Amino acid sequence: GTKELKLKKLSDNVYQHISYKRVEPWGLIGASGLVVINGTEAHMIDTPWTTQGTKQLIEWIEAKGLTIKSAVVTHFHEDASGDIPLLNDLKIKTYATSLTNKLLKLNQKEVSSDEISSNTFEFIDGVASVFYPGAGHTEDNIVVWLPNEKILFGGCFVKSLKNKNLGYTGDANISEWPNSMQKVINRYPDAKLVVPGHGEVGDVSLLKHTQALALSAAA
Ligand SMILES: C[C@@H]1[C@H]([C@H](C(=O)O)[C@@H](C)O)N=C(C(=O)O)[C@H]1S[C@@H]1CN[C@H](C(=O)N(C)C)C1
Ligand SMILES: [Zn+2]
Ligand SMILES: [Zn+2]
Repeated sequence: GTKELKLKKLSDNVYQHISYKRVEPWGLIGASGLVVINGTEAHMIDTPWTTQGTKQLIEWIEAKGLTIKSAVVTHFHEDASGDIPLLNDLKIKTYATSLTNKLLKLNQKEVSSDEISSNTFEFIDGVASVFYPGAGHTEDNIVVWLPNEKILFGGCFVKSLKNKNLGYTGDANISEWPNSMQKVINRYPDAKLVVPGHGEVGDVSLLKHTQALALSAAA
């Protein structure tokens, strides 16, 4: 791929989009979202981190002859909801919870076109399920479950195994994060792949590892 956007196949219908941003002192580092393909229809889980990443993603999807039906953003930060304004211009439906829209509005950013007003939401009929586990990385963070592939998109609610801390905690509830994670652990014992917002894909250990990081940071 390019220095802005890499795509990695996770299964027949599911791609991981990895978008890059310069964050000193690490150089270029990736944010992960998904593309889910349902027949002639494509769906974005999180927007890429840069507007350029997003335009390259739209081109790569539309170059397969797929219509981008919808996008769901997993929290109010730029590495998940950064290109809500572009998608809304292109008349691609954006989905965000009422909590995500509250925090976008509070930070003077455009809200989603469509509001999720439930703790569980069927983002793509029989293909993608949204769950709100409670506060963790942010008040508003959600996870996305792909029942056909047994893929859980954790976003920034979930840390990579290698990560030894929680990253940016300025909007975090470190006290609730372990109880929130226990809900996700209890809901998805069948998860084969967990996608963190940053770093390597893994198994359920990533859930238990994030819970442990959070339990220790309270000390
Ligand atoms: C500041 C970041 C980024 C921010 C965030 O989502 O809080 C984003 C808004 O810039 N996501 C974050 C997080 O805490 O999850 C942080 S860490 C970032 C992603 N992985 C890299 C990392 O921590 N490495 C060890 C390479 C840098
Ligand atoms: Zn974040
Ligand atoms: Zn992040």
